[PDB]
Amino acid sequence: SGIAEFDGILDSLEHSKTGISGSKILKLTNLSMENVSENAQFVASVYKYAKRAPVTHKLGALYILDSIVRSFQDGAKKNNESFENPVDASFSGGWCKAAEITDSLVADAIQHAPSAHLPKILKLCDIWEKASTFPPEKLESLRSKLKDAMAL
Repeated sequence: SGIAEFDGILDSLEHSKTGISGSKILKLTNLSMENVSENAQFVASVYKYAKRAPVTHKLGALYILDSIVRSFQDGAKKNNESFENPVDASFSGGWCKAAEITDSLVADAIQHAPSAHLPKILKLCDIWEKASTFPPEKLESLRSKLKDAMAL
């Protein structure tokens, strides 16, 4: 459908108690896959939501990022598109842009999220490793930062 609907769902999630919604994650993912030429708008809207969201909501924003990045990656494989040489207006472009904001969103969640949410981000690294979503060097950096943040 569109970016206006996507931003409207993010607005509703911002006002929710937990920021975690399986139904909203699926709706947001469909809107981004139905509008791939506008992937810069959808990726930028997730970045803006994650950064402004309450501290309790950073994990839910990472679940949105997770679903969207893996869906662009699936689309790219289907269309024989490379992550190393992405088509900006197509699935590989979206996969590349979502990768570009991942470090910032994980770092922001490390700084603000309740400590209980931090092992849940380690679980995303495992999902990404299994799906080969991000290069191992990126995943090692994220894992190291999360392990450091979990204190002891």
